[PDB]
Amino acid sequence: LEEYASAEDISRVRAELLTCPELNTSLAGTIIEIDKNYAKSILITTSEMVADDQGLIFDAFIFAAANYVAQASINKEFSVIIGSKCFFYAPLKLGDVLELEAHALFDETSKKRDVKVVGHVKEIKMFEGTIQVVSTDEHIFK
Amino acid sequence: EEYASAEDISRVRAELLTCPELNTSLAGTIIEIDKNYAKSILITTSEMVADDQGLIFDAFIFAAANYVAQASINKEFSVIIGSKCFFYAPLKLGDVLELEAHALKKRDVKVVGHVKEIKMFEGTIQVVSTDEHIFKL
Repeated sequence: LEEYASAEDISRVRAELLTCPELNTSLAGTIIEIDKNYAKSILITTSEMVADDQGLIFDAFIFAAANYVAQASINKEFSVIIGSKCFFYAPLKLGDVLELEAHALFDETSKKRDVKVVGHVKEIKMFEGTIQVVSTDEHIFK
Repeated sequence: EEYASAEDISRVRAELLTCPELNTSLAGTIIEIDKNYAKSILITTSEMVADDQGLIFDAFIFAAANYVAQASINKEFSVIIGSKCFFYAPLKLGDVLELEAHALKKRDVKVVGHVKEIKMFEGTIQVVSTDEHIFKL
């Protein structure tokens, strides 16, 4: 249900995204826009993320989406997250689509970056968090 | 599954109230519970990789921590409302994470994760429970 971004927008990011190339976008969402220090994503909730038989969505999936769009806002090939501070104002319901925006605090020196992430369902702010992303010039395991 | 026997109080599912429907293959499996306490294991799988080098997306560690935190309270209707996490090192495909959670309606839960002897994750998660499903307020 991408009535939230054009097919163009979406293939345009794919061609630009260096981070998490292999991530399962069905669980963490899809990146829908990116720019310097900035990224926008959407998470469509699915029955694979429920906590119960009432449609309640396990909160970690919201975090996963935030984790993904935070890294997309920096867009480095080799990065990880090292810390986070999140608020979950209300849980998602199966059928909801979450809209995330991420803004990286300006810093063209350090490899350690703070990213502010915010999540909405329609007009309601559901989630707010800061995520610390660090990057390296080579892959971490090497 | 050598971290806990098939029955070996792995028949914790008999006692488990929280997250009855959660995908255990993505959030791990609870292997021990008690008042204000829970222990779980996360076996990393190809389904959680961020790249083709075996790097594990960090949120799956959070998912595990999220689950075990809630299992430490073990209420039928609960949700998490806030967290503060540190990820000291990323996991690699093939590692198994061992998590332990200690609870200090709103509760703060200390979660710690190890791979072998090395502490990889630490975090505080706030769990809130209700007499009724949140969706009914």
